[PDB]
Amino acid sequence: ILGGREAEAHARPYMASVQLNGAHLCGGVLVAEQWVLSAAHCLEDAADGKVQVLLGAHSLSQPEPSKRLYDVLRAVPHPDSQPDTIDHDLLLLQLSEKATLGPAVRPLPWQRVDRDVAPGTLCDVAGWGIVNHAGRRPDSLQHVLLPVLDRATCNRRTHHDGAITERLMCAESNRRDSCKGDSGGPLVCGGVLEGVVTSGSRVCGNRKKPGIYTRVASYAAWIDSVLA
Ligand SMILES: NC(=O)c1cc2cc(OCc3cccc(C(=O)O)c3)ccc2[nH]1
Repeated sequence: ILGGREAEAHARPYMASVQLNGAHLCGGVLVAEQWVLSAAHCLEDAADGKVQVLLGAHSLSQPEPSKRLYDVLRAVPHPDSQPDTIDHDLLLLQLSEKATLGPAVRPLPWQRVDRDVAPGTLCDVAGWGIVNHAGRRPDSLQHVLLPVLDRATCNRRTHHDGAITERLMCAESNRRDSCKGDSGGPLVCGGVLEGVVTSGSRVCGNRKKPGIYTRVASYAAWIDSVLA
């Protein structure tokens, strides 16, 4: 997260760290007792490498009573995801067992009605992604409040030049933004998950290149299908 602040420890009990070989790789969001939603490009070239999900965390390195590392039974990328596109960039991770729920570990309600979030709505994005251009990685969860940007402005030639489909949404990226390592994490509006940070390479904190998030409401039937 660029231009954000350290999050209040355990105030976002749905926040997951998707890990590869014991290091943070991507964000994720607990959407059911046994399921974490993240981004499909996080899984790219990770074959053989061990994927785990850390729940109940604030610090990535320090012991916390609520922290628990879960192994992954199944990793299910969206079938239409492709390495060279930002489309259908979702991944469902089935934990090895149902997560132990409590005040620091709880699934987040997610949007099932396929209607756009209104432009200007203030949404929250959290993650352990880089915090500066040098690539500094924070030990503790960071977050930033970002206003939703209307799709037509986001699609302008100077911005994302038509790449923003009805299945995607944008948020302002003026000095405050998601970045590398935040991919897969949640965009929460009014206490409901609305988007998942995309995982394609993009500049961070440049107002001319808004943040891109996959609209979960646009994938409600796929999420249901995988869990069933
Ligand atoms: N969600 C975002 O805003 C955002 C994602 C993102 C990803 C970025 O490169 C991640 C990457 C991809 C492939 C290989 C490596 C490697 O390890 O060599 C690293 C850079 C800026 C970024 N911004």
